[PDB]
Amino acid sequence: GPQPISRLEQCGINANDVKKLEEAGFHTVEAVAYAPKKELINIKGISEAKADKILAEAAKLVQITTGSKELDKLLQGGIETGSITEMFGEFRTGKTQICHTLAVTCQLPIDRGGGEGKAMYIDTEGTFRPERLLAVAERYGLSGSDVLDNVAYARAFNTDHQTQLLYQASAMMVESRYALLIVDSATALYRTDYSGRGELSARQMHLARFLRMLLRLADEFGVAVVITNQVVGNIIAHASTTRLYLRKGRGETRICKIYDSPCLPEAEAMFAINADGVGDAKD
DNA sequence: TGGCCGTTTTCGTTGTTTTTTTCTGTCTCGTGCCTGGTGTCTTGGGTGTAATCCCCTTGGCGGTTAAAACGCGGGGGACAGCGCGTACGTGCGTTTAAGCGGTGCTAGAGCTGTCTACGACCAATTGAGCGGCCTCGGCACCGGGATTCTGAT
Repeated sequence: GPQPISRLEQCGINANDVKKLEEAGFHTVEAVAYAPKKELINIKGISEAKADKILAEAAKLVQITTGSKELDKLLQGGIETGSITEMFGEFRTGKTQICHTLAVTCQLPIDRGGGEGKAMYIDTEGTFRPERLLAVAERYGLSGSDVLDNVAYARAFNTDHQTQLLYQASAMMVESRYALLIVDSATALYRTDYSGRGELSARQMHLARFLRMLLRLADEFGVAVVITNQVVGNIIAHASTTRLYLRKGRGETRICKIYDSPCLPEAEAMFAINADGVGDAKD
């Protein structure tokens, strides 16, 4: 399991540097331990000696239904909890709609295709609609009020705030059972904030660390990690376990394709976006 | 398809290198000679060697503290790019004097002879300078106040 980074402070790292590591997004001794010097050195106010002391002392201690049956079959029954699933597609393909649907379906009983856990929606694009969550809840006969009470929401204004919310998510996810973490327009802040060309490596490093934190949180809490990508990077490939390509069919009916999964076939399924739901295509 | 730029080549030229031919003076060999280098014998003093001593260099112990090492923020200086203008490179017509060859001449370089002033050397002398001892004041260090100076405002 995890080894929360608090224990690293008893090794004699000072607590301020541990706070800087938590701000960076390292929350376990496992997390600090299996990384090279440069990760800790790149943090502001950390020299090579402090990074070597951290690594040295760290080595001492150490299926959610989509609600579309065709899509569930495409996924062999739904998202695997504990792993990151990326859905990349054009704008208006229904990524946000799928997120809203899953934010409620996660709360469904496991026998009903849920995870019996609360949902987490981190929004960067303003598209969060509690009324859509209410619609999905009424679709499955779930209490809309309890759905909104079991979904904690916060809009990230920048990449630093986007990573900082993970610090609150890790501590908050310990007290209550969650099953779904949603990050909508996850890549948008890396394009709007970091727009220059010399700063590309900085946003790539921040994204890499963010993805590693996502995988860490997935393995730590056994929750589903959902991130949304606008396709107007090869780094996500090794990190994402299931890549879904979304494209528009005219009207409100969307085509979904699987474009990489080591376990799931590359395959396609047709679905629609209905007021209640993300739901099977009904010609 | 039109334009622009990179390139390649090609032709002109021209300055540099290479090949050939005449000469010449500069270099290689021969000769005669004489003086500087070699053999011999001599002395003596300079250098090699041996014993001794002591002083002064090396090594160690300990402390302690000033300086070295290290981290970090930042600012200012190194450096790259760009535009311009002017000073400098190139070429050409003119001229000036550098160079070469001849002729003249005389100051002074160079050699020789002579000799006298002067310096090596030596003995006796003695007083200046050196080794050693002692002391006091210029300077250095401490401390404290005054003044100056720098940078942010």
